[PDB]
Amino acid sequence: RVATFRKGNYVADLGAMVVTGLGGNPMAVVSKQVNMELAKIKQKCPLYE
DNA sequence: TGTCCCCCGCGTTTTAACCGCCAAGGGGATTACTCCCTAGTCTCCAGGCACGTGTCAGATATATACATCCTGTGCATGTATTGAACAGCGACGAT
Repeated sequence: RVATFRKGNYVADLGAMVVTGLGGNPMAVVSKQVNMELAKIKQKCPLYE
């Protein structure tokens, strides 16, 4: 259930890509082991009707 | 110590206390007289007190239940502190 759409320069994850933090998460070590570029999420989410 | 008000002092206004003098009868003081009541005396005896006794109302000891008195937990709420998640600005490389 880990799917990633790769075509040319377009990258998009159809199942798994975001995590819920690095504090205590073994994913932090996985990121230190496997080349993972981690980008923070800006929680600003505007709403339009 | 601090406030508010309750008397104190003083001038002006109002009242009746006080004094002086006369007029009158109510009642207290005083006397004379009579008898009813109480002190004094005697004899008579039961009402009242000492003495003895028997016992139950009450003091004492011991066990339990009730009251209460006070301090120590809880609660709840407000506030202070701290962590985290919004927000720079600039230098760099990739496009």
